[PDB]
Amino acid sequence: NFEEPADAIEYRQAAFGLIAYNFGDMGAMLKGKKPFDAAVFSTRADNVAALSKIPHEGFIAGSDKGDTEALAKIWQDKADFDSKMTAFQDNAAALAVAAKSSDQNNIKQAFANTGKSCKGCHDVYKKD
Amino acid sequence: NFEEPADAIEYRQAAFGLIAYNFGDMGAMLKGKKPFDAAVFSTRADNVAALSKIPHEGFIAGSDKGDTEALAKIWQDKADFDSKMTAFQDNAAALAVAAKSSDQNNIKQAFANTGKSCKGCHDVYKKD
Ligand code: HEC
Ligand code: HEC
Repeated sequence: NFEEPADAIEYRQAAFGLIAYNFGDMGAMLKGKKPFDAAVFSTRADNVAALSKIPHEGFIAGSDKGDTEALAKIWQDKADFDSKMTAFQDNAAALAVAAKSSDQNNIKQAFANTGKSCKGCHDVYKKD
Repeated sequence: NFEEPADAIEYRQAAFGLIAYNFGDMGAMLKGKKPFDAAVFSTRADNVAALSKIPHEGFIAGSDKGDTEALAKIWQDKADFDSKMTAFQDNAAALAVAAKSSDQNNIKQAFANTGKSCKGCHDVYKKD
């Protein structure tokens, strides 16, 4: 669906920026930079779960040229990248579910598992 | 949560782009420009309904200044802006519901209802 590679790059970048902003606000609440607010937290978790469904589509074959932080490795090992992306989506969905209840230990664990998705994928598939 | 006002503008622009990509795909399928897949159409409608809740947060005071197509009018008439935005969130949700059926007439009308809200807002609050 992308007319040029730049548009696929822009799409996936835009989605991850949105993900980072919303995910970071949950982080702030759990790290103690701001008080935990259950209502805002659940909006952020819902946002991350919905946004997680977006960027995969932008990783079109060979779009490692130009203004992208995606590595060529993505398309060398695309099944592994896809496995990570699916796990991330599933993690984000579990965080959204956890945010609908009061149990803080369950939220905190769900958040950690989702955060590990980010780091694990970036380590292998994103420029430093 | 924006570190600088440019960030708020980039956030809302990024969201609108994602909305446009998904809504545009849906309209291509309704207008004969690419093959129709009801499952894809539905999940795009769910993307739009989730995304529709994202850009409002970026419309912070003073962010008519910067690299933006938002008009100063937004902040004079923010009640009206917010009424249009919530109505958009509502109509995007309604399109997502319609997309769970095979009632093509109802889907076409839901899609038009959502399109009208894009235009209605842009006509008042976005630069030409
Ligand atoms: C692979 C399965 C990934 C997962 C899971 C997550 N990210 Fe990521 N992200 C990935 C790549 C390959 C890229 C580069 C995209 C490009 O074309 O440049 C990114 C990029 C980001 C960015 C920067 C976006 C931008 O403005 O250019 C951010 C802020 C980011 N990613 C954050 C992020 C977070 C917080 C995640 C977990 C909640 C996360 N990503 C997961 C690959 C993958
Ligand atoms: C007001 C309540 C709006 C509704 C409803 C919709 N949009 Fe809009 N949009 C609006 C403004 C004020 C702006 C300018 C943002 C800025 O800071 O420049 C926009 C912008 C867009 C864009 C351009 C994004 C970019 O890359 O800069 C697109 C593609 C866009 N809007 C599309 C869009 C669609 C398809 C909508 C309905 C499904 C829709 N918007 C609704 C205000 C509002």
